[PDB]
This record gives sequence, structure tokens and C-alpha cells, in this order.
Amino acid sequence: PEGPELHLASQFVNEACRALVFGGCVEKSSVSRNPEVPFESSAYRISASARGKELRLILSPLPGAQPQQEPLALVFRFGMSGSFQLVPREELPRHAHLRFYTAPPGPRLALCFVDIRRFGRWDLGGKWQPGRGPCVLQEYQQFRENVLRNLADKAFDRPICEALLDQRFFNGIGNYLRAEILYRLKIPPFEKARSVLEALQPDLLELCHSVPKEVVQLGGRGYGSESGEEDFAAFRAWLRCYGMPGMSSLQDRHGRTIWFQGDPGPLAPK
DNA sequence: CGTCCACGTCTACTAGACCTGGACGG
Repeated sequence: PEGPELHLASQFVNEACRALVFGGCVEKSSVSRNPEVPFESSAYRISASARGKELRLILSPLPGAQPQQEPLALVFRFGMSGSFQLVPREELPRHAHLRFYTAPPGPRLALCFVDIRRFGRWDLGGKWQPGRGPCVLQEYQQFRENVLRNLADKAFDRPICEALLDQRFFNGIGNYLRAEILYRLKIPPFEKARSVLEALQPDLLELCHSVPKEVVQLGGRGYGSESGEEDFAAFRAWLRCYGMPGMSSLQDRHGRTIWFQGDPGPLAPK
């Protein structure tokens, strides 16, 4: 999941749970390093919101539910494969590591946080991760300021392709979005970040918002989409650069691949 | 059978580590 997938996931939770009531406990699958979720209620509603590469769930007891519960918040990161699914209670799609169960009036479902590689995390406390910058989709102006007020930061000495993954200033931008963003403007991926940003103080900071936004409007599951699935053709078809034939690719300093076209830029690995 | 790759953080000292599974090579 990148920012758009986080957003689509939060909006899926909100749509798919609009008319559901949950009940019972919050069940974490075995070998679940992540913490148990201490929360029981006989009738609760679930909602979500996204920020950057994080997603917040809110568990909200209906009036009169038992045990007494104050609404609880949980914040998820998706790692390389996190996702959410609403499934029939007994047709659990492994490796569903956290499970929320509908309550009886109706067919029994489980909302699951499904994470094959188990790189995802959650933490108790509905708090955004300290240090993540603002959301490039939902807090653009803040996002933009937090970049321009901070170019002295040594994060900006790095190639622009690397700086774009720094979640302290580009919360939500991942590996496919960085290629697509840089490609739209033909900025070499290994130009220096500060040089490309100081020019501002659509440009690069605007495309950091509207590019991931385009993916959200495709709807569907974005990068998460499955072959042959209908939203997977959409996504593949939207990509112009990331993994496309006729593009170059190189390894950045952390071993992540940056796709691009043409000039690799001054700071390339050589 | 294998090796390599993948939408990202974490954390223990800039590499590894943490994971499963799909594509494809022999």
C-alpha cells in the first residue's frame, strides 16, 4: 500500500461497514507479533480515515452497548501487503491477522486486516506516527509548507528519488508514485532534492498531491488489484513509467528500484 | 528443485532483518 491504497482502503471500510453492526471481541490471529486489541462491545460501528501511508480505525459502541466502552482508535501501517477485506465469517482469507465480527442480525461477516508478508503494524492509541509529515492527499497545503520551510534539513541533500520516500516530508509517497511523479516532469531521479525544491522556495510538490490523487479516482484497489480483476487493468493502464518497457531503472542507496526515462541525473550510483 | 523480485518500515550497528508467494530458470 501507498497513500492512495491507504485512502481507498479507509473508504472501503466506511462504505462496506455503513450498515453493519459489530459485536464481540477483536481477534488477532496466532503468531501475531502485533498487540492484542483490548476491546469488547455487544454492538459497535467501525469507521476509518487515512493519512499518508497510515489508516485509522474507529470502533464506536452503540448507545447502551455492554461492557461499557469508550470508542477505541487503532492506527495501521500496511507494509508491503496490508489490506482490508470484508468476508463471510467462516471463509476467512489467510493470513487475516486481525478480525472484527459482525453481530447476528444478518449474514455473519468478518472485516479483516489481511497481510501476507506481515510487514504491517498496528498500535494502540489512535495516534498518527510522530514524525510522519502531513498527508499529500488530504493536507496538501500543510504538506507543501512542511517541505519548503525545511529545505535545510539534511534529508534534502539526497537524490530527489530518495527524499520522495522520506515519510517525514512525503507521507504517502511510495515507490511507484515516485517514478510516476518524476516522470511527469522529466526530473532526473538523481538530481539533488534541494536543487529541485529550492526552485519553488504544476510543480513537483503539486504532483505529489494530484498524481496520487489520480489513483484514488480510478477507484478500485490501486496497486493492490489482482490480475484479471477489472481494477488491475485500470491501474496498469494508468502507469506510465514504473516497470514500463522502454524505461530505465536503477538501484537507489537503500536497494529500492527507481524507474525513469532518460537522464539518470548527477548523483547517480556509478 | 532453485534465484529473484515485490506497493516499507524498523532497528541494531548503512547494511540487514522482517515475510510469503509468484515468475521464471534449470
